[PDB]
Amino acid sequence: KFPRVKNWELGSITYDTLCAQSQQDGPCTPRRCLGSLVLPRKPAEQLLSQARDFINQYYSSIKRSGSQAHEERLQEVEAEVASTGTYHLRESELVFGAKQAWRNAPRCVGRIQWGKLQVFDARDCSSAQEMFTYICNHIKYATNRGNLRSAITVFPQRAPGRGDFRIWNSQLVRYAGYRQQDGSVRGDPANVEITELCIQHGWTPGNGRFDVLPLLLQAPDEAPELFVLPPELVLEVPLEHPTLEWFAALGLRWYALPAVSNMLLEIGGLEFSAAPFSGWYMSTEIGTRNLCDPHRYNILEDVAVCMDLDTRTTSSLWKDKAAVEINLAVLHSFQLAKVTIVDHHAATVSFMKHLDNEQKARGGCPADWAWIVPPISGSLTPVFHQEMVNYILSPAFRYQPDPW
Amino acid sequence: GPKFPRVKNWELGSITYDTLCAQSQQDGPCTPRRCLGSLVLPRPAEQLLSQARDFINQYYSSIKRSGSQAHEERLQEVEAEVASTGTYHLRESELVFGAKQAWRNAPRCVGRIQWGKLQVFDARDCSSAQEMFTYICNHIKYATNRGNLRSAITVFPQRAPGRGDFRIWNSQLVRYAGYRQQDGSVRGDPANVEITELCIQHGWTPGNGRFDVLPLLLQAPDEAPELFVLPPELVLEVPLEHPTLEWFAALGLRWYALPAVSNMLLEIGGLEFSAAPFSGWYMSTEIGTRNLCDPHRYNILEDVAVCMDLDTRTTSSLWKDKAAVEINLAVLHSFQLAKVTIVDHHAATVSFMKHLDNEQKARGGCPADWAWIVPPISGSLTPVFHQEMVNYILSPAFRYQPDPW
Ligand code: HEM
Ligand code: HEM
Ligand SMILES: Cc1cc(N)nc(COC[C@@H]2C[C@@H](OCc3cc(C)cc(N)n3)CN2)c1
Ligand SMILES: Cc1cc(N)nc(COC[C@@H]2C[C@@H](OCc3cc(C)cc(N)n3)CN2)c1
Ligand SMILES: C[C@H](O)[C@H](O)[C@H]1CNc2nc(N)[nH]c(=O)c2N1
Ligand SMILES: C[C@H](O)[C@H](O)[C@H]1CNc2nc(N)[nH]c(=O)c2N1
Ligand SMILES: [Zn+2]
Repeated sequence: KFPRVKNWELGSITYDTLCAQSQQDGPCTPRRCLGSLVLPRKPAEQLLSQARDFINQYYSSIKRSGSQAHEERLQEVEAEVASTGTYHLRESELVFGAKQAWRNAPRCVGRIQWGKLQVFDARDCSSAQEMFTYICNHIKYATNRGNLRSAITVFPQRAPGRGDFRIWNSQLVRYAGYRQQDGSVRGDPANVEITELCIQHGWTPGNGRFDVLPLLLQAPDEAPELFVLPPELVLEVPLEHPTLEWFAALGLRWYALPAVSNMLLEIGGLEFSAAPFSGWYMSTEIGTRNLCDPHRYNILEDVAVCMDLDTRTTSSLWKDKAAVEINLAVLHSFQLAKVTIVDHHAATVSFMKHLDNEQKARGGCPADWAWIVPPISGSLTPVFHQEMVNYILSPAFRYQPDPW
Repeated sequence: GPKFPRVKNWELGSITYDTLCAQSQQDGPCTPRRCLGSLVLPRPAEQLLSQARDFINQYYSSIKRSGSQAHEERLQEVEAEVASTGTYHLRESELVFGAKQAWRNAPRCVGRIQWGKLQVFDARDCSSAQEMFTYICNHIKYATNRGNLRSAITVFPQRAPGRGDFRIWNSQLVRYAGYRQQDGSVRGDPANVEITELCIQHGWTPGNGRFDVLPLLLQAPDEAPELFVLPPELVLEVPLEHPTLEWFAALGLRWYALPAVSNMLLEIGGLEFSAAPFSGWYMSTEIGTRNLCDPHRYNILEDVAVCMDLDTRTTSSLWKDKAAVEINLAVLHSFQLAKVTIVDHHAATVSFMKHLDNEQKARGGCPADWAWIVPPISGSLTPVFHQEMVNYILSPAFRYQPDPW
């Protein structure tokens, strides 16, 4: 019933009682574990239950649980669903759901910050045009000249009649990927499809490796519309190396703001199909995955040749050496440009602190080991040695289909 | 789609479905409500017979004589034997087959491309702790082969009704002492603190180095275990040096050549081999990253970063990453120089991808534990980081088993 959970470095044991609050099945069965899969294979009575449970969550969180205001709020929601099929959240309830969805996210190592989230209410949005204004204000706020501040902006919820509000881009800042005659890619290979969708809805493309993409924003049942982000709003960091001089000449750079924009926010049964959120980068996201993945910018080889390493054989560990400097370069450059970054040691240490905090607060913390453990130097970080239970709690961020 | 797990590689964009998982006869620890895949250890006449029949079925499949007269006579032979004894016995070639299949089935092993090349020593005639020792010594000699390492397993008698087990108390054939100090620290390998203390309690005269090879504690049925010292010439060790950091040799770090797991249970067709030590060759990250750099193992990262002159006061210098890479290069360099088989985490994972593809064609999938397959340094620099994996238990298997004491 309740899983024993051991840290292998310290020999300490806890018991997860929180997982008993899960009400959504993940992918695993007793016959086989599917925990390393990235995606899943994927009614008034049931909306009422999710809503009840979430309002309960809310009033508990403000300690007014059971009181008059709590009863009256449960009545409003019920009366509203029975009549209309749906309901709406109060701004304060929303703010709480957003924080909580972040707190519940098993794949996020940055959760120590969960209580500090600026929530922009954009539920009074009726056009791609308005979406764009809200998106620009979010970016300005979040960026704050390099002093990054966590933020979410919440667009109008999904409804029975109509199409969704959608940001088509997976992130608010993305570099173009250009498919070439010879089938190779200029720019970021991850963004091939979105680059092409932009061109098709009328974008004049560049030809660089680091061209910031426009936004395709979709108001309900309408064609998506194209919006260019003003260049001065997209803070970028040119990459250099503390001791390696040539490195700067590789012309590498990355943007400051990691802002997820294709994920669905679910609160109390209500669904928010456009609810972009941002914090700040952990350097291994840029240094290791975005620049070193073979199906990304794939720069290892370039770098190692520049370092004059023996590229001929795996056992010289040239890949491990190059990766280490590229990560160092990212940290150096962000520090130099006074933009917020966290290294993977600092981040995982504070994740451990968060795990402890959550054990005392809620009796557990849903966590996805494969995603929490950094993509270089796993066992050198404390999370490697930590056993973790993965389950789904609501409020949640979920994946959702692409709108095309 | 088919109703079998869809499995994706996010580097190459390629897709497969694991149908082999259908053959699983045993529940792991996960449920629809929570995944427990990161946990290291999560918590009879008719049962035996049906496990047996299934294994015999596998054997006869594997020789392409499935449904034959020799198949139905073997089945009949097996049930007769249980009917009159409560147990049964494997033919020689059956044990060979099932030992290989147990390796083949091991979700945590990245070295499985090698699974068809296992020397199987049959030691089911063994009858004393002294004889266990001779067998083990022969195993080590053969497996070691002056540094040209060869995979091997030695199989001692299976569990019997009421009669006591054969047990190797040590967790590996080669293990370094861990001495608990008066200041509360540990000299040597802290992983081996309990076994060192049991060795002394059973009459071993301990040393006081960081790298004292432990003696073997060997248990024959219903007997207290007996102590045997390995002759130093049988235990091949590699002194560690670095190709360019001249001072690294001065640290006096060393590791042994032969990784030989001695405390796991080999289960075949319901039969349980409580002593069945097996060995291969190391992947370099086991030594240089885990055994040397784990904070609860040798913990040498700081010391090495100091020697390298790194800024150890700030996480953001990546001093931990830089030192681990060098310790890892030193392991590879030194094994190479000493002509002792070893494989780096790149070569190994590449070959595990080849193995996945072979197994896809051969069996329709491959049970694999992603957290153990991905190496503990440079994870996403290896092709297996990007490969989804399905984890499940197939038999024959190696399982963990309660410590004999
Ligand atoms: C405050 C600084 C933060 C840091 C350092 C951080 C760190 C990370 C990292 C490293 C990942 C894995 C990313 C990847 O591999 O692509 C991640 C995932 C995630 N984070 Fe954060 N995070 C932060 C803030 C936030 C915020 C503000 C939210 C939402 C309000 C959030 C929600 C999520 C979610 C839902 C995922 C899973 C994404 C997915 O499934 O693709 N994080 N976080
Ligand atoms: C041929 C060279 C081999 C290599 C490079 C290799 C590689 C590995 C590695 C790196 C591990 C993880 C070790 C750890 O983190 O504790 C492992 C685990 C394992 N291997 Fe191998 N292996 C090899 C041969 C073998 C052989 C010959 C067998 C048995 C016949 C075997 C069976 C196992 C089992 C059962 C595990 C899991 C052990 C556990 O859960 O503690 N491997 N293998
Ligand atoms: C808030 C935040 C902070 C921070 N430091 N980093 C992030 C990174 O965002 C995570 C994104 C979400 C994931 O993308 C969604 C996705 C899923 C799948 C299956 C495919 C695909 N192309 N894209 C992969 N990385 C987000
Ligand atoms: C055969 C082989 C080759 C190779 N390159 N590497 C290996 C590594 O062996 C795996 C080790 C031994 C295992 O010990 C398991 C164990 C230990 C203890 C103290 C108790 C227990 N129940 N089970 C875990 N990791 C084995
Ligand atoms: C296939 C595997 O699950 C996939 O590569 C995962 C592994 N761990 C990850 N971890 C993080 N943080 N982000 C990722 O994109 C991935 N990818
Ligand atoms: C908690 C976690 O499961 C544990 O640290 C695992 C992670 N992956 C591993 N992988 C291997 N190969 N060996 C190990 O000992 C571990 N330890
Ligand atoms: Zn699972």
